[PDB]
Amino acid sequence: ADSDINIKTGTTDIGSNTTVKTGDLVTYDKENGMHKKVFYSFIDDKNHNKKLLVIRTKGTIAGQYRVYSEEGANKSGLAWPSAFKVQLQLPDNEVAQISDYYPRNSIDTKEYMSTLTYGFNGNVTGDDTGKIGGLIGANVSIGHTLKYVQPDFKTILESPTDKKVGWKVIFNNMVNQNWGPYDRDSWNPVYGNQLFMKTRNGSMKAADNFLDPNKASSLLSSGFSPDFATVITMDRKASKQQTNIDVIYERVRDDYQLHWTSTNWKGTNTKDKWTDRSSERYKIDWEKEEMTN
Amino acid sequence: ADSDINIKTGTTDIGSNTTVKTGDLVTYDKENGMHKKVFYSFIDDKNHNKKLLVIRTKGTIAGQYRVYSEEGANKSGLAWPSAFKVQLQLPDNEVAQISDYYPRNSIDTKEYMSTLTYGFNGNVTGDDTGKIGGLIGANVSIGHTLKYVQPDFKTILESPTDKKVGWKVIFNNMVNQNWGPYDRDSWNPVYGNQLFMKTRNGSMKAADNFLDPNKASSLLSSGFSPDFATVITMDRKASKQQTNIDVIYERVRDDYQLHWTSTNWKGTNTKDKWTDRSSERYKIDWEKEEMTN
Amino acid sequence: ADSDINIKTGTTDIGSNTTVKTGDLVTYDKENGMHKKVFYSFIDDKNHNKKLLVIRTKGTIAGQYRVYSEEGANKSGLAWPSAFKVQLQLPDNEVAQISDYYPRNSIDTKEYMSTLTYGFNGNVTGDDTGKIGGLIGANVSIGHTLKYVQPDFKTILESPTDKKVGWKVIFNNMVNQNWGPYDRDSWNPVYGNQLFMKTRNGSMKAADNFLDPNKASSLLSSGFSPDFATVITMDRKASKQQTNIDVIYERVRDDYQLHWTSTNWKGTNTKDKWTDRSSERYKIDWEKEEMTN
Amino acid sequence: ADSDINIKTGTTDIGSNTTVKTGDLVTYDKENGMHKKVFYSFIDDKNHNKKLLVIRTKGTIAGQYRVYSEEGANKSGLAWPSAFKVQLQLPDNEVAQISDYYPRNSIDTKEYMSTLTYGFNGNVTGDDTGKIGGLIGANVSIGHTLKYVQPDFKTILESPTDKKVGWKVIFNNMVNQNWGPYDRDSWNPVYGNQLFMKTRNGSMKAADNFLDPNKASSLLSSGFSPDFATVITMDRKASKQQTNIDVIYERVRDDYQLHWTSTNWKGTNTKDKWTDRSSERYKIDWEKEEMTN
Amino acid sequence: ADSDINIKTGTTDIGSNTTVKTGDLVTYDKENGMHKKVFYSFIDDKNHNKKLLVIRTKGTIAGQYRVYSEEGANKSGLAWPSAFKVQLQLPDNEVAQISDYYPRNSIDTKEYMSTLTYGFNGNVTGDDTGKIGGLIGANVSIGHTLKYVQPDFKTILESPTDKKVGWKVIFNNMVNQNWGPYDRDSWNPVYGNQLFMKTRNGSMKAADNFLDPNKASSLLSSGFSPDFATVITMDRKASKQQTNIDVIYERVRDDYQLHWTSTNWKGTNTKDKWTDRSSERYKIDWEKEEMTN
Amino acid sequence: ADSDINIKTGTTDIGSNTTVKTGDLVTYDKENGMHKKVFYSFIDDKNHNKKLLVIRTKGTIAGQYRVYSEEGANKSGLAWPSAFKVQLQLPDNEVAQISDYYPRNSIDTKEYMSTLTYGFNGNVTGDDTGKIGGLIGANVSIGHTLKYVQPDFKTILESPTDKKVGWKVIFNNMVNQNWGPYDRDSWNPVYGNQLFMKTRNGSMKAADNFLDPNKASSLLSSGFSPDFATVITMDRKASKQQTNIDVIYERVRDDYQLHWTSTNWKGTNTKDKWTDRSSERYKIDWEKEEMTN
Repeated sequence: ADSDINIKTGTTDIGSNTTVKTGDLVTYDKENGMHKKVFYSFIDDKNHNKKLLVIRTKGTIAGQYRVYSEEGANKSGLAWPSAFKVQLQLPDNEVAQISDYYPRNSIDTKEYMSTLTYGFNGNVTGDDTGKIGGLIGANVSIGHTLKYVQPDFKTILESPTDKKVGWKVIFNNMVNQNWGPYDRDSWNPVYGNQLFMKTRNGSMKAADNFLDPNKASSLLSSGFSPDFATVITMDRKASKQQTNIDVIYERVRDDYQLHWTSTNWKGTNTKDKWTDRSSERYKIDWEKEEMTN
Repeated sequence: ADSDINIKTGTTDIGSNTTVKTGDLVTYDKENGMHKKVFYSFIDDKNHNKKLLVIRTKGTIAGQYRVYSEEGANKSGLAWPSAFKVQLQLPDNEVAQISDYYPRNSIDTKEYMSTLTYGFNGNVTGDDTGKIGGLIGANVSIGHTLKYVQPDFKTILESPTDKKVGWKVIFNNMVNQNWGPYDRDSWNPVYGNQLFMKTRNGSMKAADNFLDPNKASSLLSSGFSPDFATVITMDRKASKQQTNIDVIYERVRDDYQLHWTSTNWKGTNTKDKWTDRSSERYKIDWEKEEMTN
Repeated sequence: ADSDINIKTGTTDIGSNTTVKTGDLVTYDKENGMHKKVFYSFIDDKNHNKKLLVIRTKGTIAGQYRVYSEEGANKSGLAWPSAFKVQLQLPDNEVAQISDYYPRNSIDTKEYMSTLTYGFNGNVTGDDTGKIGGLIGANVSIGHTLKYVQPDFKTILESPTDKKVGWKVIFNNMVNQNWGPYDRDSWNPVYGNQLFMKTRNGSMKAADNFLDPNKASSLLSSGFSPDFATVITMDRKASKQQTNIDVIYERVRDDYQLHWTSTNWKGTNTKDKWTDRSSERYKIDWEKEEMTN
Repeated sequence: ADSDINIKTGTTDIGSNTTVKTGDLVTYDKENGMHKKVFYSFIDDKNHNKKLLVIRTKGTIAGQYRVYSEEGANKSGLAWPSAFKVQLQLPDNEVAQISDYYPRNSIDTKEYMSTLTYGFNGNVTGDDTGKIGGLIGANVSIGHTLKYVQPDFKTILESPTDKKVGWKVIFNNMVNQNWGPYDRDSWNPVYGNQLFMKTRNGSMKAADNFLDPNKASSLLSSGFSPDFATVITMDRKASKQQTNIDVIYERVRDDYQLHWTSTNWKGTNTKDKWTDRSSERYKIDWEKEEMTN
Repeated sequence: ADSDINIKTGTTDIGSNTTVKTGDLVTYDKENGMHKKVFYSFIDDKNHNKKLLVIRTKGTIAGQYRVYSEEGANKSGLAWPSAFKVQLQLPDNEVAQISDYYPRNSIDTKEYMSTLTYGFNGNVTGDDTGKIGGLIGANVSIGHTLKYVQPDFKTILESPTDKKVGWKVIFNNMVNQNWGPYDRDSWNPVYGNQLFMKTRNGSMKAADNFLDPNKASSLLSSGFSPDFATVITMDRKASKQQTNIDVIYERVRDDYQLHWTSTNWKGTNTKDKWTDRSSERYKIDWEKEEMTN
Repeated sequence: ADSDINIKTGTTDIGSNTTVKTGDLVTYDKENGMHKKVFYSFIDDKNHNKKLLVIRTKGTIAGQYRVYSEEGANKSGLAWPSAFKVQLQLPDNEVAQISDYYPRNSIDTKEYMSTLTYGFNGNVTGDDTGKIGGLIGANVSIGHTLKYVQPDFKTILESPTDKKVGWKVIFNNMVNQNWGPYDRDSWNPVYGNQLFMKTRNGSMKAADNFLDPNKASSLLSSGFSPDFATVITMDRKASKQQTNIDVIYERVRDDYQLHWTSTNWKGTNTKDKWTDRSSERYKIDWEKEEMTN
C-alpha cells in the first residue's frame, strides 16, 4: 500500500514516539446476558493535527437459543437470534467526530465457468444371420457453471454518519442435516420452512422435535463475540473537553413454531418477533486522558 | 523490486529520517449522507527534489437503496446506486501536480482448458432362442472450458491527467436467488430484466415484491467505503506556497421499474437516472505544513 | 487490523516496558487422569488503568476409551468421551472481572455451485436391407452442489459472563471404515447406530467387535490437550489484594451398547451416561504478583 | 538467492551506508493524453565500481477508446488501443550504459493430464413371455486435457541493447459476453471477427452496436499504468559528466468497423492503423546528482 | 494468539535476558541400532516461578525390514516395524514434574459435498417408411461425496501423566502398487492380507516375492527420526537438587509370513510379534545446570 | 516449535555471541566426474557442552547417460544412473560422534474420496400408430478415488549409526512420452520394459532408438547436486584433538539394452550393473579449528 507510492513503509502512519494511555472497561448485563467490554487508547501525537481515541467494542452476546413455548404435544415454539448488532453514537451538541470505523464492507466475488463439447460416434450391428446394420451420429453440449461462497453470518457496516457508526451481523442461509441453503424465508409448499426441523414425518413430542443446538451453528446457541474498532477525534484547542458516548448493543430474536397437520410436521417463521437492547453511556475526559463508565 | 535489481531493499525509498506532519480533516454531507474524510501527510525529505503530499480519501457513500415510488399495487419503482465516484482536481493556474496513485488498473487472467477423448466399446447379444449378435462402436470428443472471476463491483481508474485524478466503482453483474447472474442490460423476452425481482409469479403488492436488501450485495444497502491514495508534489521554490484542491464524492443512481403485465411480473431498468455530487474545497499551505477545509 | 486505521502496528498493544512475572502450576488428578497446567503471567503496566493476569489453561484429559463391562458373548458396552469441557469460574463476591478470552466462536463457511447444461444429438440408421432411419433429440440438465468442512470435534466457547467463562469440545461426527460420517444421532433400522461397529455380520465375541482405537480419532483414546486463555483485570485501588479463583476440568462419557439379534450386530448409544469433574482452587495475591496452589 | 550459496542475505546487495539523492519529474502531454512521470534515484557507493541511476517510468497512458465514425445506420467504425509501448534510449555518442531492467521475460508453464479408463457391462433381459437375453460390454476410453492461463494483455521486454531498452503491452485476447476468447486476428465465416460486437442479430443504429467500455477490460477504456525500472551506469572517471537521455511513450490504436450485410452484423479489424509518440528528452548531470528537464 | 488479547506479541513468553546452558548427550545401541540423542536446554529466569528444562528427544530408530526366516520355497516370513515409540519417565519419589510437551493431538477434518441434478430428454425417431416416435424421459440424482487425507503413519501422544509422557508412531495404512490402501487387518477371502505381496500369481521363490523396500514407505526400511520435546520444572527452593530421568526407544515388530496355497500366494499377518527397548537413564543436576549421561 | 511451549523463539538455539571459523574445500575427480565439495563451520559456544562442527557436503555428481555399446542395428546398450549416494564415516576407534542431520525421512500423505450416487428415470414412448409405452428405472453407484504425489527421485536416509551416516537417492519412476509411468521392474510381455524407449516399432538404427536425454529427467543426464548437512560433536576434554573423516560419493548405474526380436523393439533392464566410488579422507584439528586435506 504505502510502499507502492515508493514511500517508506509505515512513514504515513501515526502514533510514533508518543506515549499511549491505554485502558479497559468491563460490564455485564445479567438481564440480557450481554457481556460488554470496551478497550480504549489515547494517541496524543504532537505531529498529528488533532487528538485521537480508539474504541474497541470487544465483548460477547448470548445466543439465547431455547424453546420458549410449550403448548401440548401438537405444536411448540422456538426463539433464536436473527441478528446481533452493536452501535456507537454521540450527542449532537458535541464537537467530537468519528474518523474511521474498521472493519468496512467488501466486494464479493464469484467464479464463472463455461463449457462446450462435441461428439461423434458410430457402431456396426451384426448377428449369426449376417444382417449388418449401421449408425453414425453427432452430439453437442454447452453448459456454464457458477460458484461462490455463502457464509452463514455476514458482518455489515450500517451507513456511518458523523456522530454514529453501527455494525450488524445478520443470519444467512444455514445447512441443516446436509440439505440445501434453507435461508430465513425459505418456504416449502407441504412441509413449509425447514430451518430447524429435526425430522419431517416425526412422532415425538413437538417440543422435542428441534434441531440440536450442537448441530446448528455455534453463534445461535453459544453467542457471538464482536471485534469492531472505531476512532474518534477531538479538536486540539476545543473550549470544552468533556464529551459523551453511548456504546449500544442489540440482539434481534425470532420466533419459530412447529405444528402437526395430522400427516407431517410444518414450520413457519415470523421475523423480528422480539428485540432487547442494552445501552450504557461512558464519559470521556481528553484532558485527563481517561475513560470512565 | 529493488532486491531483484540487486539494489538493497528500501534504498530507493523516500521519507527516511524526516519528520512528517499529518492531519485528519473530516466532514459530513447530511443532505447526501456521504461521510467524507481526508487524511493527509507532509513528507518533506530534504534529499528529494520536490515537496510531497499524500491525500488519503477514506470515507463512505450511503447505499440509498429504497423504494421511492408507490404508484399502486400494479406498479412500483426502486432506486439503487450503480456507481460510486470520487475524484480530485486542482485549478489550472496552480503549479502543483499529481504524481502517483496506488489503486490502478490491473490486467485480468483466464484459465483456458482444452480436452480430447476417444474410446471404443464392444457388445455381445444373446438369448434363450440362441441368436448371437455383436456390435462394435467408436467415440470421439473435444471440448473447451473457460474460467474467470467476475467481481460484483469493479474498481477502475479514470484516465488520470495532471491536476485531475478520479476513480469509479461500477456495478458489474449480480447473482440473486442463486440463479444465473444478471447485469444492467440483461433482458428476458417474457420476464424482462430480473436484476432485483423477488419472485416471478408473485401475488403481493408491487412495492413489496422486491429483493431483500440483505440478500443483495452489502454495498447497495449498507454503502461503500472508498480507500484511494493520491500524492501531490509542488516545486520547492515556488513563488507562492499556497494551493487549493477540490474533492468530489459523486454518486450515480438508477431506477428499477416493476409492473404487472398480465400473468407475470415485468422488470425494466433505466440507466443513469439521478446523480448526486458533493464538492468541497480544501486549502493547502506548504509553508505551514497544514491543510484547512 | 491496527494498521488499517493508519495507526502504527502495535501502538495500541500493552505490556511494553514492563517486567512481567510469569509462573507455572502443575497438578495431576490420578483418580481421573486429568493433567493440569495453569501457566499464568502478571502484566503490570503503569500506562494501563488496571492490573492484568492472563491464565493459560493448558493440560491434558485422558481419553478413557475402553470396554467397561461385557455381558456374555452377545452383549457388550463401551465408554468413550463424548465431550470435554474447561470452565474457569470466579467467586461472585470478589471484584475481579474476566476481561477477554480466546479462542472464540467463528463464522462457518460453505461453497455453493450451480450447473446448467443442454445439448443436442442426432442419429442415422442404416443396414444392408437399405432401411434408413433418423433421430433428433435434446436435453437439459440443472444441478447445484454444496460442500463444506466438518471437523470431528468442534471447539465451542460457552456463553461467557463477568464471573464465569467456559469452553467445551463436542463430538461432531466420525467416519468409520472409510464409509459414512456417522454421529450420535444416526440410526439404521436394521443395524442401528454404527458409530463404533467393527463388523456388520461378525461372528467373534461381542467384546472383540469394537473399532480399534487406533483407527478412531486420536482424541477418543489418546486424550485431548486443551489450550485457552482468560485475561482477568482487577481494580488498581481495590481494598483487598486477593481473589480466589477456581478452574474446573471435566469430561462427559457415553455408553455404547451393542448386542446380537441372531442375524447381525446392532448398537445403541446413550448420551451423557457418566460425568466426572475435577475441581481446583487457586489463591491470587496481586500485591505479591504470584498465585499459589 | 545469497542464502542458498551460504552467503549472508543482503551481503551481495548494494546501496548500504550511502545517501541517495532522489527526485521526481512530472509532465503531461495534452495532445496525446499520456501523463508521464519519471522517478529517479542517484545511488553512488564508494565500494561500487561505478555510479548508478535507476529511472522509474511509472507514468500512465490513456485508453482512447471511442467511436470515431458515424457513416450511418449501415456501417460504423471504432478505434481502440492494441499495444502500449514505453522505451528508453540514450544517444549513441554518450558513454553511459544501461545495466539492468525489470520486469523481464519469464517462462510460462502448462498442466498436462493424461487419462485411461476400462469398463465392463452386463445385463439380463426378462419379460412375461419368459424370453431371457444377455449383453456384455468392454468399453475403453482415453483422453488428454491441457490447461493454462493466458492474460488478456501480455507484458514483453523488447531486445535490450546497450543504448536502449523497450517494453510492450500487447493485446493477447479478450472474452466477450461470456463467450470463447476472440483474438485480434480471429475470424468467422459469416459473422466475421467478433472482438467487439454487442449484438449479433441486432436492429439498432450501427454506432450503438458496440461492446460497452465497462464490460471490456479496464485498460482499453480506462488507460494503462506502466511501472518499469531501468538502471544506467556511468564511469567514475569519465571526462564529461553530462549525458542526455530520451524517454518515449507510444500507443498503437487499431480500427474496428461494423457493417450490415442485410441479414446480420459483420466486423473487420485492421492492425496498426494509427500511432503516436511523446519523445520527451531529459538532461542528466552526474556531478551535481540531479536530473531536470 | 498472544496478540489477539491486545497483548504485545512475545510479552507472555519466557526466557528473556537469561543465559541458558545446553548439551548433546548422545548414545548409540548397536544391539538394537537406535541412535539416541538428547538435546537438553537449561533455563533459569529470575522472573519465572520455577526452574525449567527442555529435553528434545530427537534421535533415530532403525527400520529393521528384512526376511527373518526362510523355510523353503513353499513359504517365507518377513519382519517389519509396526510402530515406533518413545517416552520419558521419572521415579515416583522425585519432586520434578512434567510441565509441557509437543507435538500434541490434533483434530481431524473432512470435506463433505452434496449433489443434486435434474434432467429432461426429448427426441423424434423417423425412417423412410414415415414412422414417428417420442420420449419425454427425466431423471434425478442425489449423489454424495466425502474426501479426507490419511497419513500412512500417525503420530499420537498417549495419555501423559505427571511423571510419564510418551509418544508413538503407528502404521495406519499403505498403498501397494497403486492397488489401494492396505492395513494390518485388511483381508481378502482368496488372497488374504496382501500388504507386502509383490505378485498375486507369482512363480519365483517365496522369499523373492516380497515388495521391494524402496517401493514401500521410507520409514519401514530406512528408519524414523523423532523430534518430540518435553519440559520439566522443579521448585527452586528444593532440598534435593538431583533428579533421575529415564528415556525409552522401544520398537514394535510384526510377522508377515507368506505361503503358497498351490494356486496363488496367500499372506497372513500377526500383530505385535517381537519387541525391544533400550531404557537409558540420565542424571540431572539443577545446581550445576548440567545433565550427566 | 520452540514458541508453542511459551519459550521465547530462538532461546534454545546455540551459536549466540560466538565467532565461527568457517571454511571450504573443493576437489574434483576427473575419473568419475564428481565435483565434491565440503563446507564446514566450527561452533564452540561456552554455554554449550561439547564442541560442534557442521559438514555440508554440497558437491555435485555427474549423470553419465550415454550408449556405452552399440552392435549394429540388431541391438544396443545404454547406461544410466540408477541411484546416487553420499555418506560420511569416522574411524572405529575415534571419539567424535554424529549428532544430527537435516534431510531426514518424512511421512507421506495420500488423499482419499468415496462417492455414492442414487438415480431414477422414467420416460413415455409413443408413435404415430398411437402405441404408448412406459419405462421406470433406477441405479446406484459407489466409487473410491485415491491420489498421491510420487517424485521421480525419492531421497532416503540410510540407518544413521553413531560412527557413520549416509543418505541415498533412488529412481522411483519416470513418465515417458506422456504415457503411464514406468520403473525398473515394469514389464510388458509384448514389448517389455519400455522405460527408455523411443519408438515402439521404429525402423531406425538400434543405437539411435533411445529416448532423448532432454526429454528424460534432468538428473539422469545433467547430474544431481546434493545438499546434506551433518553436525559432529567432540568432547572438549579429549586427550587427542585430531580427528579423521571419510567422505564417499558413490554412484550406481544400470544397463539398459534394446532387442529387436522380429518386428518390434524389446527392452530389458539389468539393475546394479556398475558402481563407482570416490572416497577422500579429511583431517580435523579441533584445537586449531580447521579442516585441511
